[PDB]
Amino acid sequence: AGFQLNEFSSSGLGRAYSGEGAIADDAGNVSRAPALITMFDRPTFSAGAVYIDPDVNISGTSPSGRSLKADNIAPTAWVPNMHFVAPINDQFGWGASITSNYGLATEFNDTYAGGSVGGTTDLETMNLNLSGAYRLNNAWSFGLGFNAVYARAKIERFAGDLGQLVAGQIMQSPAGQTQQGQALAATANGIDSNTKTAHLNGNQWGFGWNAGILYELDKNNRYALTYRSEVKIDFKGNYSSDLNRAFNNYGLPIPTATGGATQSGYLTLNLPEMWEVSGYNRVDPQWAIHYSLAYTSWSQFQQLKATSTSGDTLFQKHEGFKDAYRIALGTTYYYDDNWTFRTGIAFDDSPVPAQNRSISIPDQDRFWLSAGTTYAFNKDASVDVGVSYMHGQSVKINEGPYQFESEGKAWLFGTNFNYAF
Ligand SMILES: CCCCCCCCCCCC[N+](C)(C)[O-]
Repeated sequence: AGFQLNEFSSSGLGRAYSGEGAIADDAGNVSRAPALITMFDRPTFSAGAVYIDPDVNISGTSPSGRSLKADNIAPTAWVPNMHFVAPINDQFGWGASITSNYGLATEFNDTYAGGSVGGTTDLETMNLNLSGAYRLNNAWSFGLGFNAVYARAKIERFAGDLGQLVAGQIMQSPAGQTQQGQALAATANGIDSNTKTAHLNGNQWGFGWNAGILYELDKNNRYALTYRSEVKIDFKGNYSSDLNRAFNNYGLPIPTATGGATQSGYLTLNLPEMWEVSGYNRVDPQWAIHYSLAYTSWSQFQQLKATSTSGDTLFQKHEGFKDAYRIALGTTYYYDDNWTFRTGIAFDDSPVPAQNRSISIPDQDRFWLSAGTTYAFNKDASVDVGVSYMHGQSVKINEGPYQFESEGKAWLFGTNFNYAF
């Protein structure tokens, strides 16, 4: 799922996020579907956090006989969540919440070899939704939400061995047979591994809305169709490139050189839209079943091109992602007043068209398996605890002169606190 994450609740995690938009057993879900609010008698609160601990790795060798082995580049994270749904009147009621739909954090060492294309890339995301719902007849329920999306990103690449490859390349030719090519090559074979090759950094707020639909057969069965729009973040950050201002103009496909001087960069982060369709079926007094099919247009994520005050290009990477689907199915078992339990499986096809593959966004079809429990205290309180094992598919990624190979697994763990009036 590119750099998109759906950890909005701990009860959600427990069921590998299925039926979401059709399950309102906690305020956690109104975030997915605005229409879910029309399902709450009383004011409900809930806030928790998801503990993400990935295990991605890179392996490989550089033409410079160097090691491209990038061990565990994915850092543990904490994605917390806060929700609040509350009735206004029998046909109307609003809600609010703080969630994070997107995120990314891959980091190698400044002395990595494939460091040209792998060094440090982070993305902090925080969606603030304020949705309102309107019931209609005994089955339909429309919902709408507004979103302010704060982001903090900081890209940073360094020169790995390219200077050495760059050098050899020159000398390996006629150029090398000249005090200049010999000089032009000496300059190149000098570049230490940790020479900041590019630094983009800036934070901004983005805006988007999201509508919802709810149609039910009765208090036990329903289906949903939701829509979360695209979000075009226009940053205004800082650009720094320690490469002398001489490497400039030869058109070497190298990120503009400032000379270590911080210039004023511009970037546009495109957060893909999401459509989703899920259903919920309680077939017994204890059993229930939910499933969903999501489609995210990663088509909208084409590149990341930086640009100066006067409009000239500094940094630029082609993503050319494409759309993709997520699929999920799970069950909820209502034991007694107290105990509740969940399980689930899911599968999402990566949007990265194998070829545009990149070691900074080591993505690979992911597989979810989750289990969780809930324990209500008295019809007004209840704590959530969820866990999920995620695994991917080893891919081959040819970038720059280099060729890598990344495999990755991740284990999840959330716990939310519920309260009502
Ligand atoms: C001046 C803005 C500087 C921030 C640059 C934006 C970085 C967004 C990171 C998310 C995309 C991840 N990727 C493809 C670059 O690895």
